Amino acid sequence: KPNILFIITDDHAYQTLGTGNNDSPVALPNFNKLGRQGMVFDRSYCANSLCGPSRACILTGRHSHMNGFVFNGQRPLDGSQPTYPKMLQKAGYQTGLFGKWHLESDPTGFDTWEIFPGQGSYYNPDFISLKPDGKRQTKRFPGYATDVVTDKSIQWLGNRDKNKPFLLVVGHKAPHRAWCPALRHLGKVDTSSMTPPANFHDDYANRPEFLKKNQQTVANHMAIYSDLKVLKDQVPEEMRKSIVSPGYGWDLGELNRMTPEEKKTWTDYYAKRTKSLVDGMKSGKLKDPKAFAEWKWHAYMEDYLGCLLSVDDSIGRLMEYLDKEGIAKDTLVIYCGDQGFYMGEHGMYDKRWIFEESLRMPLIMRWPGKIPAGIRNNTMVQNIDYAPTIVSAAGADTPENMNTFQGVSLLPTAFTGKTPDNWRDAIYYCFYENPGEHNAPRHDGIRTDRYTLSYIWTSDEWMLFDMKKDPMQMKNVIDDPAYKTTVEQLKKRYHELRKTYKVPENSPGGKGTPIPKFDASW
Ligand SMILES: CC(=O)N[C@@H]1[C@@H](O)[C@H](O)[C@@H](CO)O[C@H]1O
Ligand SMILES: [Ca+2]
Repeated sequence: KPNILFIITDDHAYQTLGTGNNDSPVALPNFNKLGRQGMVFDRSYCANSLCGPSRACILTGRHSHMNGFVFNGQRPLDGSQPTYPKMLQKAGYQTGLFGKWHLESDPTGFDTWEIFPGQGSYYNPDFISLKPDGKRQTKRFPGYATDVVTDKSIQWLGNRDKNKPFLLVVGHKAPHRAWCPALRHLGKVDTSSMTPPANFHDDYANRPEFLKKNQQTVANHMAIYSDLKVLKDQVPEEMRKSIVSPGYGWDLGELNRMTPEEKKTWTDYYAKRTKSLVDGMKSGKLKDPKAFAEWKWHAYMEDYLGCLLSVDDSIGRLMEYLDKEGIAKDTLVIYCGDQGFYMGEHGMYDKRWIFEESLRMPLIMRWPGKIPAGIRNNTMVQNIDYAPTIVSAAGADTPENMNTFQGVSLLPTAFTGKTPDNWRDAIYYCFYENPGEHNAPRHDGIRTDRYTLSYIWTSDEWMLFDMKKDPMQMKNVIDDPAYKTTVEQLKKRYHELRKTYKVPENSPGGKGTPIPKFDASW
């Protein structure tokens, strides 16, 4: 019975996973090692690109409509339903959880837990925990969230009953907005040699009309002072009106959480960027909106990647303990980001879309002896598969537990690095957060090996992208006659998957419908 160390970041883009020569914009040595000692799944996707929905999928091995948590709303997750933590706890595991939970309800199946209230805070984080009395308390811990989460995790591991296999879930806030790096990492990231993606200035042509209404563009939807860290006090009052997108001028909340010592180190560094902005404005260069948008991009890249430096550190402190305790051969290590992120592709940030960047989520596994070390796996895997995989690896895959899952165990492919003969030809995706922050439409679809077919419910628009001929998904080929029969093929496959996954009709629902509520079912 192996231990299970499960590390889950918030908004980690696979473009920056750090496993190889093509996903390392910043060098992440410990990310690369875990790659070298294990398996990366380059074809790893989620079922709903949002933090709360994806966490519920991982937990239940079931799609959003089946597990009930379909968006980041104030409706708590049904913690009474079957979850792999509770399954493992029933198979003798000791269970622990530290950091981002974000499912509202008290975590079930976990002997220990201390989670952030909501998104959490990078600097001087608050934690919530039941007392031995079991009444929720809230305590603040000094330090940087990525460090403190690792601190608590490792401590919990050494205080563990070493005769029971453990489940430890390590949920980081990084790399999540507003992308505040640790003080020791300020300046360590140099983007001035980086070039925005080919479609940074995307005009949205040959894509559904609704995409022009998205509010997750680097150029028009970033808080200049909060996201991009600019200092208002050092910007001429005359200039503030020309640097702030309308409604996007709010302050950086983390500053209120820093101590004076901390607060100064931060402003001391970020006066450079603030000056760099003022220089590009008075010189006129930053007044061309396309230039301003690229400048925005570079700051965004600096701070996002900067955050990954302490994640990388976290990965190192956790992997070191495993080795010094001599249990790496008896520990399944799963790393993932709850879903992916736009690193400027289509001039966008965040997730929520069926487009490849946010439909993917980075997946890495290390099980020495069991999982071929150094393999990149191209099998199509989804976040609804994790729970059946954790349970199998735990010998708790009774027919009872396994039946509650819609995902497929990944051990066969994890053990060989290749696609088994009978593998799914397509996954199903569905996003429900409209109306919602960032104005993503309610939409769903399937992802096949070659294609992406999505129906946008909010705007009543279909879209097909041919990945073999268009991996940047810039030309909607639905309504191209060459793909006529393909659309027919796919549309049937689409409706078949909806029927197999027991998707309700009129879900996720178009503009005339409320965001659906579901009771958990299995
Ligand atoms: C201002 C801000 O932080 N906005 C973020 C948003 O971008 C993100 O999508 C959401 C949860 O993912 O949390 C919001 O708070
Ligand atoms: Ca997330």
